[PDB]
Amino acid sequence: EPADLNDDTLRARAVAAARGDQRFDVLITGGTLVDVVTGELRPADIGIVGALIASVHEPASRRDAAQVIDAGGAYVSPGLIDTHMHIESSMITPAAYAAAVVARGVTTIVWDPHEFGNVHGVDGVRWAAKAIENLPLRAILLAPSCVPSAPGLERGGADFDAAILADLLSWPEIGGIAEIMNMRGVIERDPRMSGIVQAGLAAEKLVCGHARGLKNADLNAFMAAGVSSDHELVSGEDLMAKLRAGLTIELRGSHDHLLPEFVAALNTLGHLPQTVTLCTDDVFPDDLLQGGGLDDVVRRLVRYGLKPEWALRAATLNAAQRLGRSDLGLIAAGRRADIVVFEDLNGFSARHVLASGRAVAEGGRMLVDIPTCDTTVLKGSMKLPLRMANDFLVKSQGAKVRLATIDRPRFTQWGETEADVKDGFVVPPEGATMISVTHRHGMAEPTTKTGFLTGWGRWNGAFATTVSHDSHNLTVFGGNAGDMALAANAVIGTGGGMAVASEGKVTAILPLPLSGLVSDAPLEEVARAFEDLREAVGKVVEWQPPYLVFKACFGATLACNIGPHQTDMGIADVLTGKVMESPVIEV
Amino acid sequence: AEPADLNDDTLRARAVAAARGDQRFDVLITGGTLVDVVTGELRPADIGIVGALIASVHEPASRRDAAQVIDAGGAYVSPGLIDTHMHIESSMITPAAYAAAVVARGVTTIVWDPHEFGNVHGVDGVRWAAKAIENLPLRAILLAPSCVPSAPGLERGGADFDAAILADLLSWPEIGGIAEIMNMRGVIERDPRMSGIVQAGLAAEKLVCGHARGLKNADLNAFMAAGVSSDHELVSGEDLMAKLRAGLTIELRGSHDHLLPEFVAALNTLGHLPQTVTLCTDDVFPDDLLQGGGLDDVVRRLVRYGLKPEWALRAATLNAAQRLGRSDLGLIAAGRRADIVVFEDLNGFSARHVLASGRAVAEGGRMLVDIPTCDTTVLKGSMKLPLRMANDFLVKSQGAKVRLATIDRPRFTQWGETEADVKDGFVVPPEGATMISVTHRHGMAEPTTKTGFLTGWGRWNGAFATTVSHDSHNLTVFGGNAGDMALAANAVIGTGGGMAVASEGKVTAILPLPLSGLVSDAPLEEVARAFEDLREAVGKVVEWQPPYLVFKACFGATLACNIGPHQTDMGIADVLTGKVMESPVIE
Repeated sequence: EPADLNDDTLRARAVAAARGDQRFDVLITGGTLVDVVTGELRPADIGIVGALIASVHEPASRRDAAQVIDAGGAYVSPGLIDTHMHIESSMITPAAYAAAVVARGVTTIVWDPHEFGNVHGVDGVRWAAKAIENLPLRAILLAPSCVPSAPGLERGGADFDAAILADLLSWPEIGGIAEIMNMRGVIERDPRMSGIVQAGLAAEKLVCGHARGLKNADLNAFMAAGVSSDHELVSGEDLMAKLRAGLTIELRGSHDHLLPEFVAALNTLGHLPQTVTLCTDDVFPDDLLQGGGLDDVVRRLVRYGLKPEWALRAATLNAAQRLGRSDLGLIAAGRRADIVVFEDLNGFSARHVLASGRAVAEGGRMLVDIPTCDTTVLKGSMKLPLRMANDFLVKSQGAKVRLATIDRPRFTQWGETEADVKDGFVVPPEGATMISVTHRHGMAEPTTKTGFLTGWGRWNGAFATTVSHDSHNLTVFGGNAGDMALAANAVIGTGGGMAVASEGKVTAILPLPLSGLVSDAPLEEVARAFEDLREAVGKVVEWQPPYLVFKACFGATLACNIGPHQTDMGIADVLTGKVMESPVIEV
Repeated sequence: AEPADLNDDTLRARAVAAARGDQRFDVLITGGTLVDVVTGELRPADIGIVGALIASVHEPASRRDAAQVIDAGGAYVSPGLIDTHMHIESSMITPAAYAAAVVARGVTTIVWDPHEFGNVHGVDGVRWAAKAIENLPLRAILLAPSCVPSAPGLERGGADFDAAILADLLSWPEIGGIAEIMNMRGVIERDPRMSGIVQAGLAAEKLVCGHARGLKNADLNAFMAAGVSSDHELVSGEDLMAKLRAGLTIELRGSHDHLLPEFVAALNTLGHLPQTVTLCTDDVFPDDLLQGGGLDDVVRRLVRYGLKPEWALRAATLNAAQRLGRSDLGLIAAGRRADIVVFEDLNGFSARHVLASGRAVAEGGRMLVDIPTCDTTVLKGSMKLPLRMANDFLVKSQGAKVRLATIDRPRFTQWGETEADVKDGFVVPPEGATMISVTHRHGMAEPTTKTGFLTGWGRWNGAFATTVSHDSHNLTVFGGNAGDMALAANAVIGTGGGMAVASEGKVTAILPLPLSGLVSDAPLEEVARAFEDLREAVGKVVEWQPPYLVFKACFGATLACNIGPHQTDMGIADVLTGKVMESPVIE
């Protein structure tokens, strides 16, 4: 691919199909074409031989077709492309995923398996490759680039030097390096990071970034190193700045509140610049079920009053140019017949979807079997015996200890405070919540590491997840050692996942037996389960939007971010590069 | 080694540094208004460049850190311009003298199909194309001249390229793909010869450029389904709309000046420049290269005629870069090659400074550095025929009175009948219409002159002889009477190729073309003057009735791969009847 499209046989036979002197394998008819090059909606019908579009021509002018798919009252588009995302974040396998979003119009995704990668390494990324080999969803693989996100600070499943990075880049299946989020390292020229981005160029394959906070000059260096995109937009000014920086924009949907501002900013610019594409980054099982994938970003951008001709453009043709795939992202003679037909340019219901000329969805369900894949090597990713009440307390000598706190949810900062010491352990000091983080991949001593957050409300019980970007070790929160080993041990025995405990009971489990990240169950189940666990947890702690919400519990052991975070190692500050082994400062 | 030559680790390191603020730039560009090709804004920024990389684009005055400073005060800064299609050969000079002319103007990259040397010398001439460009300051990406000759079996040029040969050219790392494929009926029919040629193109994973002169609805479809993705021949504004809508990359051209007003109107009527639009010269006579001259002039005219400059330059740079797969070009962003032209204003796109890979090559209109000329040995002596005569231009015949038909009409073509009081053995040349006579002069066929009788040409008080004639460039002479025809023929024959006008028994002008008969070796000063003075001489033998009967038309009237009749080195030749008339006689 696109070698498949070049076969002499089909080439010949589509040409003559175009010419008039054969008939097409399919004709799509009676539709209004979203012409994404000119931004007109204009009537046209489409004839297709094999995986090639043979002709876009005058409506009704042709009726010679082995099958006829009909689009009157509706709108024809190329199938949407998703420039950055991760399947893991929805807690399902690639197959369920494909079923979900191929039915919605999305024919190509660009997937950084950075999560499976962290948990299993290349083996992780190998499986990604095998799992997507035959879906009706094109998946372009990207090499996980920072495993682990902060070497020396934390220990996940895996470690990726430039060698391995070079190796992954040699795969046909891989189109580039996934988001480099270790950006001090790229900018300040670290031997690992510079080594990997060298590999990216030596391969002449994409080099994609994460650029949260990078401004003015830091940015010119990220760019200067080789990295060429971003999705971490925060404001209109943020969008404008990095457009003007020359970056491919991966305009994402995971923060609904900034779409209006992105939208205002394109509409005031006047035109949508050809370097803007659409992505999902992370999308949870209930939003995937209710909202959708990629198509949701089309949908909302239009709801926030972007012209639909622009949303689609950026979801198809733009997305094409970037991947260097001249066969995708536009409906035109000689291109792939990756097509969606929409009931209108509001709700974007997919009345029809085709991949490579074969109709694979209709009405919103699949028409085709999705090869499963053997989830085995994905199981048993809990490699640690159950915990005690005592794995959550901090042994410490004195009568009274001075204690380094991890003040602030997200915007993290070093704090401190006195505390008492009964009996061998330190007493949780009023207004503190625990963070226990336990290495669970067997790469390391299974030793529980506690820390005290402040700024987290008060914990009436606990929440263990095993999804904790990016090392994903067993990560627990709570107001007390009891409720806490409840939640830990429920996650451990189902083999990974999440559990809310409280007042000596477990109140919800979303079991997640593959890697501690995804689940075999169908998307309805998983969504249902997720909803219920957010319910559960909403009830063990009163949140305070924005910031001290629930999505933060998945984000706190994320070593490469600025500031203290509790890791599987200690408390990590990635400026220094030091591991703070214990919270006790003295006495 | 482009663009691996950006990717070198020692350099990348260095640029990142400078960017950071830890090291100094090789060159700074300060004071300027950046013409932001992505956003489309004009906005103050100063630029820093290390080696060949743009390493920073940053807030004005923020840095003075540089080895050399390039002043952009009161001036606009634009990425170096790019020509998606042209033919050094129609400028009658050498790849050095052309790099001379357009590098002083802001053109940093051209895309040259050398099929004109391709027809006078086969591989041999492409080889030369390639030795000629090697150290130009101007980046020249060649294409496989795709159709020599342009209509196999109806004419005979100096070479014969088959699928075997194409495929050889497509491996040379100097070539980015297939030249204009003007053999259109050949593609759409699935002629084996054409057909294996487009194939050899797709299998190369490289551009496949067309010349879709005339194609519509279904016929277009088929040219594109075969895999041909781009085009310059556009004949109306409405043509433009449809080649637009059919998804072709547009190689918009500045050689059919009358149309530009139509093209501008269309694209103003759409509201935004589509991203498949780019900009090309196709062919530029050496007088317009000097007054104009080059791709800068395309920018210049469109904008003079109502294209926002922003689009004008969007198209000359970033669009072109995306067509070429070259994301190290066409954009002033950190991370990409520092090819930049600094324009005085955006009306008369005065090149105050031109930068090729890091290096400065021109200041106000003149070359800063030596252009290594190439050795012209292989192109010399290519008039393989003996002098003509009076006779050579006359037709024989049995009969006293005679029937006869004829290329009624200039540019696009038809037949007709009349008499020729055939006198003293020969036809006696009948009134209404100038004789054409074409003589194979490459040595691959007997050098028999083959005469025609064109029509509604004008009256011809003598002769034009030319050896630039597309595409076989044989010796073509349109002539009001035999003695002058010979006279002109013998003039350009002796000079080893060229052009010459002749009246009333005298030669009145002669533009010598010793190198391939196409291009001369003098400085372009003489060459354009010789060319004006030539235009001057001819419009004394005949009163052009423009347009349709311009001077340009003296070179097109042999070009077999277009419909209508056509005298050629073997007679009057239809593409359709796929046949070819021995003499133009009848009764």
